[PDB]
Amino acid sequence: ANPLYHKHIISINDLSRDELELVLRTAASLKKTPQPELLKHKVIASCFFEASTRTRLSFETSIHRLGASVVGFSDSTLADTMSVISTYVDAIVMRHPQEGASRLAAQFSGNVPIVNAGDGANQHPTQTLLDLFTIQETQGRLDNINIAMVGDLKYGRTVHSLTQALAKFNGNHFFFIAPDALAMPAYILQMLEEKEIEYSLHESLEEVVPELDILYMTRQFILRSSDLTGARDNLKVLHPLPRIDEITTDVDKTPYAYYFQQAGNGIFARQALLALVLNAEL
Amino acid sequence: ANPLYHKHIISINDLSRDELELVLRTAASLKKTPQPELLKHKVIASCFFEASTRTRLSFETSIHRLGASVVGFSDGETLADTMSVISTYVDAIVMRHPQEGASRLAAQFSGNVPIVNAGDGANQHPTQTLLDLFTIQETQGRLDNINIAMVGDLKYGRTVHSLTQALAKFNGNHFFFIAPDALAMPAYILQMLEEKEIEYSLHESLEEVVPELDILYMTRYANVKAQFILRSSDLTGARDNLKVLHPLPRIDEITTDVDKTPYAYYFQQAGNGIFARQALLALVLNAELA
Amino acid sequence: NPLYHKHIISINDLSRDELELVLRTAASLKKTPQPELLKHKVIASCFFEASTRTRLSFETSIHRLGASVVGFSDSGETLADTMSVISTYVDAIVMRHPQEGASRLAAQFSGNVPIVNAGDGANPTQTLLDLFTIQETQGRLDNINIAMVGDLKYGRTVHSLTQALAKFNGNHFFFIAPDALAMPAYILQMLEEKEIEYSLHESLEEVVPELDILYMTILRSSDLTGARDNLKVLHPLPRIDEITTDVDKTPYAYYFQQAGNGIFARQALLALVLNAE
Repeated sequence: ANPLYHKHIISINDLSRDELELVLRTAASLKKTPQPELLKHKVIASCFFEASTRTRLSFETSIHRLGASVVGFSDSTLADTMSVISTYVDAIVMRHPQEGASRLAAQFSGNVPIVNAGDGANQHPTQTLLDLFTIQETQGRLDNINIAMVGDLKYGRTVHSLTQALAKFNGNHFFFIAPDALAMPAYILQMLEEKEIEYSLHESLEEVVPELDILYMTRQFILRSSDLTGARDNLKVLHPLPRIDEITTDVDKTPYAYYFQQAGNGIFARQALLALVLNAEL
Repeated sequence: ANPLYHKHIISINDLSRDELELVLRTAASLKKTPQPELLKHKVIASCFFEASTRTRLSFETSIHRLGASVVGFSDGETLADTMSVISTYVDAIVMRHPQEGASRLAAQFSGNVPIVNAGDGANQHPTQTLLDLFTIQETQGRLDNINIAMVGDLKYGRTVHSLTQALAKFNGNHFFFIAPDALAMPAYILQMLEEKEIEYSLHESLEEVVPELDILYMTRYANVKAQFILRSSDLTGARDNLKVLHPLPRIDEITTDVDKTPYAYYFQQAGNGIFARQALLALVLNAELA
Repeated sequence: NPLYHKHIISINDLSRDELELVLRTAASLKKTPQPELLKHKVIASCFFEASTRTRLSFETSIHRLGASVVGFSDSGETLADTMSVISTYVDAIVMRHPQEGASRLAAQFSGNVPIVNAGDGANPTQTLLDLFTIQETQGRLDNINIAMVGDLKYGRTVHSLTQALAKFNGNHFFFIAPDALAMPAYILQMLEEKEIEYSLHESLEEVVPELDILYMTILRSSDLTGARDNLKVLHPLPRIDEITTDVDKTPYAYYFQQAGNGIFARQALLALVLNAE
């Protein structure tokens, strides 16, 4: 069996480097050549105790694209609830407001795997996976990358996980651009230091745009098209979404915008995971 | 190569008479011979930004009847941005929004992922008009030479206006407008009818014209309800072919005793939404349709 | 088949023969699934009142037969007009509504589209799941010794299951409930008229050795010390304190399997309603 078979996917950290690369190869394959019947006859529950239209739609589309059916709730004793649901369905995609809830479901779901679509505000494994997949797709690699992370690096959910994931690769250089009150926390700088991974701090984008392979904008530090003069041809601008004012609309039609394509990649990342946890061979 | 392939469907007034007849011929064909695998392997987003259960269920049913999957929501970020993301996911988008205009939204997207307007901020609801048209055509055999009355609020319901505009692309139609003064069909509609030399007349009551009607279209205050409600007694002296239509819901405009008459066709009309909406989805997503 | 295009308003309206057909069908679908039986069918799931467990079970059942689902999970136009419209869209309607008699009202306006009642007002298809489970495990629905424990007064679950089992032969009911929560006199009257044996008790041990089935609605594993080998403990759920978690460990534990059996019992109902054979 592939190593993820009937494995609960709760945290991105619970995947080894080998496991990430597997998911990513699988996602690339599915994007290139769809398998509309891979999960035929499977029924997957979409349990969004917490509403999250964007993530739910992505997961449901992923499930349908693999030929499986979806039953669920789009908004709201868990132990027993999951002990019952798990008697009906082949997998459970869960989103819940309290961190630890997905793991709890997992303690009771038996051989039915739980795929976490978000557990509290920080743990979002498929967001990290789609971020990684997008960097891989656009740059051809996850090593030797110049990546900037801009905005709120203190309460930025997706950005801590992303940094930790990329830190497992070789030769990356992180450029952290944030207000002092919202700097990337110390424990993250600490691990980068201990892994001998290069990072640098800058007051703004202007000065480092020429160096970047990826500009990751978090939810003055607003990005506008004018700021992208001198960019590398391979530069991609990412944002986990939604954006409000941090990326002006004029960026959208430059060759560097890739936030919508990045969201679109969520389908492949999520299909790959569903495929791997439900099919022993692949 | 069909003219609606990879085209957004936003306002019914954007379709020519030829395009309207294509949609209707396609709807009639799907009513007679379903094609449950036509959109096999397609995923269609059902994006309802306000609850609109009847219209949403009709669209989702239509999608399934063609063999496609449905993803959606049945009830901040710009709408453009929401659709930019969803457009990367799905093959087509059904969109209902109580505030935003479907026209502005659609102008920003190519029709490679067609957007079908299920009702927007400007009150454009093209598939309501299509199903009304299909219902007149299938019960009367034609969309020309129809005597049609529109009764109730003719000022503020856009769907009665769009139906009038669409019917005015055909010949020999006679419109009977029955409304209180405060709710008169607008002058912008009457001027168009005169320009085209389309006959219309105003009446204070339904009872004056029932005998000559082919279609009685009832629209969706104490005085107004009081004297414009339709009862089965009102239908004595009617043509055999008369059909009573209503976009729904009817609360008080049509008494339940009309439901058993041979003329009641508002539920069948609603059922015709399935074929009109299937036809549209079929046409925007398939170049060739045989 | 006798349930073809019939409305299923009440499991209690079904005869012994019809119950047995639903149960044979259920057993057949559990053993050998028919994932395309209802291919190209569209079924409405109209949950006016939310009931997540029941709705998910019905929707899963629908997808397991290859049919599509449209509907709503919760939610002035008459119910009559709403159903007059929905019945023009779909092939069958599963509905749950807070008004007593809603599904029967709906059935008056749905033409030839069958209505399956998932619960009107004071509510249940739970009785089918219960029957199927007893049959599956006990190999029969006749000569069964069954104990119902808890609140027998307001427990419409036990009422409908008692009514259902009373359609079978030689069943023996052991009613265990607080004095004030007694199985109502009108139910006992029905058993007495049918010459169906029942007995009243104050406690659950002391009867365990005689049971084929123990139906809960205060148990512990210690209580089933001298249980019969074929015994099964059942509970419709959602449980709270009635059954302890150490009973989940026991080998007579069958409430989750019972719950999982909803899929087959509900698929069976829908298959029979929508297919001649």
